[PDB]
Amino acid sequence: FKLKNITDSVEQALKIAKQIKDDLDIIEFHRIKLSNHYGIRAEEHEKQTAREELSKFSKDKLEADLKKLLSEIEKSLNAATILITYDYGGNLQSDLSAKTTLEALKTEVSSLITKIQDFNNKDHQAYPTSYYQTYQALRNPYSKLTLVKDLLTR
Repeated sequence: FKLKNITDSVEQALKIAKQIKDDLDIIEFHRIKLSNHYGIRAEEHEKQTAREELSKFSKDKLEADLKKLLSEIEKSLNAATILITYDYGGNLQSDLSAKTTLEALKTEVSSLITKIQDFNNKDHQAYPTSYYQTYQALRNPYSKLTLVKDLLTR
């Protein structure tokens, strides 16, 4: 029950984090077709497809996504404390590290929200691409939650 509580929330966090990461993939893919000077020549129709896809993404979508991710991380923390207090001669260090990584994620995701809200582009250009630090910061949560999941799966 308590284990399901923690692991269900982590799974919900993982899902949004994976989304963010996939969203970066989509934007990069189509942006490179639209780029006047970078990447491989695309046909006019790929370029038109790119404009329409890129219009599905905005600064607000990204902020909303991060706020949702942060909420699931904070429910993950809470569930982690319950599981932690519920000691049998000593806490598993797997449990401790999970909580530790989660605490790290929370500040890192909060920081990224504060960072992104002051971007000036409202369109897809609020999303950084790798062609840079922020690009990496945005997809780090998936890795760390992938470790949180791994640690609680015994």
